[PDB]
Amino acid sequence: HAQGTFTSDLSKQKDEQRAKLFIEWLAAGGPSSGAPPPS
Ligand SMILES: *C(=O)CC[C@H](NC(=O)CC[C@H](NC(=O)CCCCCCCCCCCCCCC)C(=O)O)C(=O)O
Repeated sequence: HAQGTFTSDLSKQKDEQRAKLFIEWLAAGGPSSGAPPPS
């Protein structure tokens, strides 16, 4: 539905930011960094 397009895009926008924070956390060390992951 119209929502299907938007909710999926809006989550893609957010999911992307969430994933990018996870990548920046992996770059920081991942479990090695010491900081919990963005979760
Ligand atoms: C971005 O585009 C918008 C996305 C947004 N969706 C969410 O925020 C979904 C979050 C939701 N989690 C929570 O809201 C946190 C609370 C979860 C509570 C779970 C309760 C489970 C048991 C309930 C039993 C009820 C029994 C009957 C009572 C009469 C999630 O993870 O989905 C949006 O706006 O859609």
